[PDB]
Amino acid sequence: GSSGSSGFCGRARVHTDFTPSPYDTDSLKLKKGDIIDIISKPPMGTWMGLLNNKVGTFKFIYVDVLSSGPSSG
Repeated sequence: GSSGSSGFCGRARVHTDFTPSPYDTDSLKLKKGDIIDIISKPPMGTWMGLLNNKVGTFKFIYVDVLSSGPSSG
């Protein structure tokens, strides 16, 4: 179970379904409608997120960064 506090940069949804090779374990399995908890995000390069007890590398073009925004109702 979750301890209580969440430690993740942000959250991104998968809009595209991608499947890595049967030899590449680094690449995560992206499926339409899957949340990925981002751990770290460098200034230039790929991002790192955890999915199904597995953290790898994924592109942003495959996901859609969800930014709540400054103002809200």
